[PDB]
Amino acid sequence: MAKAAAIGIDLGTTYSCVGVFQHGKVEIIANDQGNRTTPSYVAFTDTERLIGDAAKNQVALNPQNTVFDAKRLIGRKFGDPVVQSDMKHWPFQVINDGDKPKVQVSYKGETKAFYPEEISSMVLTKMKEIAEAYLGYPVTNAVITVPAYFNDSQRQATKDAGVIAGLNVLRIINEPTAAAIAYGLDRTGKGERNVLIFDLGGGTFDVSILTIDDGIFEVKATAGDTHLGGEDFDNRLVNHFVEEFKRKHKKDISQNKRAVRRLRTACERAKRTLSSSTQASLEIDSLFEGIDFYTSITRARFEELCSDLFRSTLEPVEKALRDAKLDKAQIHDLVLVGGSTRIPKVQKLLQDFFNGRDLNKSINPDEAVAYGAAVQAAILIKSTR
Ligand SMILES: Nc1ncnc2c1nc(Cl)n2[C@@H]1O[C@H](CO)[C@@H](O)[C@H]1O
Repeated sequence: MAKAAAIGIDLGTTYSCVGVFQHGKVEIIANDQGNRTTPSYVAFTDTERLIGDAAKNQVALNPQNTVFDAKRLIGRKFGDPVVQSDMKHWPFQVINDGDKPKVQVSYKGETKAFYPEEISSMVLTKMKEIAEAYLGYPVTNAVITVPAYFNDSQRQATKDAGVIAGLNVLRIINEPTAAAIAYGLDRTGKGERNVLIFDLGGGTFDVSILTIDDGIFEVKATAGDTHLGGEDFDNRLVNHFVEEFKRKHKKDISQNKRAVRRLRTACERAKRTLSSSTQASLEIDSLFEGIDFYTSITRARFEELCSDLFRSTLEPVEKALRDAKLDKAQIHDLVLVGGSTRIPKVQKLLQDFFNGRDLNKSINPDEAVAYGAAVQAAILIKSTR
C-alpha cells in the first residue's frame, strides 16, 4: 500500500515539483491551486507560516519574512564567498551560528532563526502533503534530486531536509541523471551514450554532459551561470516598459515599488504568452497616478531585448564540450530542462549550434526532473520489496 509507494521530488531553487509512477505512467501532481509546480518560498507572518504559492503572492507586503533561495545556502559555511556575495541581494536576514548560516525572521511576533535544511524541509513537507492528498494515503519513500555539482556536504544537508520533513530518502540523484531517465536514455542497450542536458530555470543556468555506459551514468562535465535565468528576461521586459511609460506620459515609475512589482508580474505572464504567440498584451489598470497601461509587445522585440542573454547560454555549452573533451557530433542526445527552454529563440540558438539537430522536449521541461525521479523512486522501492 503506502510502504510499496514512492515519490520523486525535484527540489528546485525557485520551483519544486512532485511526481508519482503508478499503473505504468508518471503523474505530475497538481497542488491545491491546480499548479504542477510550487514556488520554493516560505513566508512567516503574524498568524501563520505560508508555503508555496500563498508565500509567493504576499512577498511584496512581507519581504523581510519571506525566505527563498535556501538551495543557495544549503550545505555551505557562513564564510563561503558564495554566501557572502548572495547575502547582499536578499531582503531577509542571514546570520552566523558557529560558521553555519541561519535565516532570521519574525514569526507570530517572535524572532526565530532557521537552518537552510529546516527551510527546505518545509518545502519538502508541502510536496509530501500534495502527494498524500492526491494518493489518499501517506507516502513516505522519496527520491530527491540535486544539481550534479553539489558536493558531499550539500547532498547530506538535502538528505537531512528529507529526514526533518518525514521522508525516507531512497536516494539523492543528480538533476541531469533524472532528466536522462525521464527520456529513457539509460535503456538504449549496449555502447556508451553521450547526453547533454541544457537546464535554463528561473534563476540558474546549468549545462551537463553525461555518459551512459550500459545503465551506469557518469558526469563528464558541468558548466553554467548560477545567476542567469528566466527572471533576468522579465527584468529586461520591465526596463523596456518603464522607458515606454516614460515616452508616452513623461513620468518615471521606477521608484514606485508597487508599480514595478505589478509590471514585473505582468511581464512574466507576457513572456510566457510569447512562447506560443507572436505578440502579448499588457493590461494594467491604474499602474501609476491613475494611468492605465494597455500595450503590447512582439516576440521579435522581446528577442531583441534579451538577445545578448540568449547568446550567452552558448559559452558554457562550448566550455562543457571542451572540459568533456567531446566535439558536437559526439553528443548523441540533447535534453531541455527548465521552463525558460520553452522560449523559441533559445531552442533555435541551441539547435543551430548543434548543426540543426532535434531536441528532446516532449516532456514539460519544468517537470522532466520530477518525472525521472518518480521513475527511479518506483524502481528503487520495487527492489526494496
Ligand atoms: N512558456 C514559458 N515561456 C517562457 N518562460 C517560461 C515558460 N514557462 C515557464 Cl515556467 N517559464 C519560466 O521558467 C521559469 C521556471 O522554470 C520561470 O522563470 C518562468 O517564467
